[PDB]
Amino acid sequence: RPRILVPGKINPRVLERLPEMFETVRIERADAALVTADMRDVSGIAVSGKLPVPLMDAFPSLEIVANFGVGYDGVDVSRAAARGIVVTNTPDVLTEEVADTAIGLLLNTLRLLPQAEQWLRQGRWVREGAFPLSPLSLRGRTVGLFGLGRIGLAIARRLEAFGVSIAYHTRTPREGLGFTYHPTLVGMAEAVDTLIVIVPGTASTLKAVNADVLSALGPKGVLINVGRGSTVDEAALVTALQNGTIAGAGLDVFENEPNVPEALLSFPNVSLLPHVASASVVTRNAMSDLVVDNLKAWFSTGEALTPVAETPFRRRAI
Amino acid sequence: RPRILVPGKINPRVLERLPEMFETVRIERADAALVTADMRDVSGIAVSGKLPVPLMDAFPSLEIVANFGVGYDGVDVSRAAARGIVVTNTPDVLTEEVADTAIGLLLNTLRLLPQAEQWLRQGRWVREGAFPLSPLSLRGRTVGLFGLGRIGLAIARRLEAFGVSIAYHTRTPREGLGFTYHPTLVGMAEAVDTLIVIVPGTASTLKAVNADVLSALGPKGVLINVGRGSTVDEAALVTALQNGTIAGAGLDVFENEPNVPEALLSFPNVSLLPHVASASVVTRNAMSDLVVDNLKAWFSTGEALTPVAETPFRRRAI
Ligand SMILES: Nc1ncnc2c1ncn2[C@@H]1O[C@H](COP(=O)(O)OP(=O)(O)OC[C@H]2O[C@@H](O)[C@H](O)[C@@H]2O)[C@@H](O)[C@H]1OP(=O)(O)O
Ligand SMILES: Nc1ncnc2c1ncn2[C@@H]1O[C@H](COP(=O)(O)OP(=O)(O)OC[C@H]2O[C@@H](O)[C@H](O)[C@@H]2O)[C@@H](O)[C@H]1OP(=O)(O)O
Ligand SMILES: [Cl-]
Ligand SMILES: [Cl-]
Ligand SMILES: [Cl-]
Repeated sequence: RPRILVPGKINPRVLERLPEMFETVRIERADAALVTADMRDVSGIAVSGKLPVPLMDAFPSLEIVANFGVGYDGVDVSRAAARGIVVTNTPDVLTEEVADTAIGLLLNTLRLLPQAEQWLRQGRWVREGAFPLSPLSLRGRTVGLFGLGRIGLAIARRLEAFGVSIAYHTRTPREGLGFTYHPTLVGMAEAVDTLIVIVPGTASTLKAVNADVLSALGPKGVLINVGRGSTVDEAALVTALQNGTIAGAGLDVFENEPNVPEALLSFPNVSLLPHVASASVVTRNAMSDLVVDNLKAWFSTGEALTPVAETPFRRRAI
Repeated sequence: RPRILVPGKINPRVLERLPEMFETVRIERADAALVTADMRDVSGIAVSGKLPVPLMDAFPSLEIVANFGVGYDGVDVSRAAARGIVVTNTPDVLTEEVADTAIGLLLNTLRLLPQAEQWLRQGRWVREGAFPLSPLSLRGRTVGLFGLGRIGLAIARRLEAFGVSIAYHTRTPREGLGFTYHPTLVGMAEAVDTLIVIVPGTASTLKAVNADVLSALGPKGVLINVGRGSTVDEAALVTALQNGTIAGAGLDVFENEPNVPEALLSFPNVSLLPHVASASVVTRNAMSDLVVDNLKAWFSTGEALTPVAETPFRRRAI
């Protein structure tokens, strides 16, 4: 039985299923200092969140890192690729759930539904009367998708049924789609009033949503981020909201989670979520299964189910 | 200039636009006791909410009641029809908005987005970690629409794009629709796990969503009400939530607004909104305009724009 390390917290469903084929080794945090000599025969890792390189490099027989999540920016994939270590993620099983969350965050940002519920709950409806009318609406809006992969496309499909115009920006266009392609992010922003960020947390997208992009978005502009916090210049966003450069924002992700800058918490036109895009029991169970099934497919057939693009590897064993 | 009474609160856009053709007479509440002899020449009423019969019957020359809202259950239309008084409402201009709100409420109910935002705002994400996973999801659900007019149909169109099965219940079916028709409410409730109420507040629909309907809905059942509060047996709903007879509920409307029963406020699996379905500036402006435009069309051409089905009348100038 190959020995699989699980560092820090993970969904119990992963832990429950590992014993189908593996021996599990647990450490309470993703920290190289917790590794003992008895753990040097570890062949795989299952992890949610950050995998620091020194921890990854504590294991000479490491073959595979199974990442819990579609995003795998916590794993140093360049260093894993250099060591011949396959990295897997969890795409597809969460696509529709993340897309639903995106829509719910957008509607909450535009229509202030969470604030309206607080108004009611605080007893305000009875004595101060109706919750104020939301200055914004989805009606008449034009939505620009920054990124348009499996999730971006699922969001667009939902948006078509709400009667809004859809545009998108990607490095290279997609043939056979009726949505307006924009070759630049800034160009798309000028054209639209609602910008939904749904790209990976890469070097290429770092602070891509910046002062200029927000300024082009305009004074009715709404920013929704369900991608990675690093993609938005958090300082420029705060300034833009302060100045009324844009009208509102809804954020599921932040530069340095779980910390959210105090200035963002003060705005009445902002909706904030603690990275809940895939966070339902059913979808996290499917994600858990895919982490485990990837490990099982690797060790039993030598082919992972959902290796990442940087590591299209096949298992070599003596 | 015909004289139009506006009793109680209404959107200022109505009051701003009435002078295009009319003289406005205001009373601070919809109460017959505030009517003075100088007001007996009133020809029309523009009103939001309840029009008590004694107030309506204070005016011998009353020709038209222009209701602010698609719902006109606050107006006694039988008594208006018996007096030859035309009644108008505000359909169409709010259909998409109310449909968006319905979806947002459904997502918030299922995924607990407002609670998750509280968890963040209260500092829990930093201190305790991740918000707990939502036991429910929209994934794999089957939605039954109770009512399927302009708004019901707009909600269904959104839902198709979320990949869920759609069913409906109405008194008579609709030809040329791919959704499963159910001849009974209880029968639909058996077949589905998510029930969206979107019918008028009539005698026919009074307490239609009762103990039996909820029981058939089942232990994964979610009730969404964006119609009228009177349609749901509020006592049976409270009991059903207490017993775990159903899994959750989301409510925009209540039996006796703006009062909400304390028991509904205690449940962690319930989302509550203070009747905000149409409550954006842009949509309420369009509603305001339609109230006024109805009055203008009546007095200038003798034909209202959106008379209700019970009063297909044309003006006779006495
Ligand atoms: N520098 C960039 N500029 C513009 N678009 C970018 C850039 N880098 C990537 N994308 C797009 O992001 C999209 C990502 O789609 P998928 O790989 O299918 O992933 P999925 O939609 O499931 O998730 C995207 C992200 O959603 C987040 O939860 C997580 O961090 C994850 O990386 C593609 O359309 C991808 O399109 P393309 O490869 O650029 O044509
Ligand atoms: N007793 C009943 N049992 C079952 N369904 C009922 C019953 N009464 C009415 N409905 C349905 O409700 C729908 C109403 O459609 P609309 O008249 O076009 O109204 P809309 O969709 O704009 O608004 C419905 C209600 O949405 C509420 O916010 C507001 O109070 C308003 O009365 C139709 O499908 C109408 O269908 P039908 O006339 O019963 O075939
Ligand atoms: Cl989890
Ligand atoms: Cl994510
Ligand atoms: Cl209003």
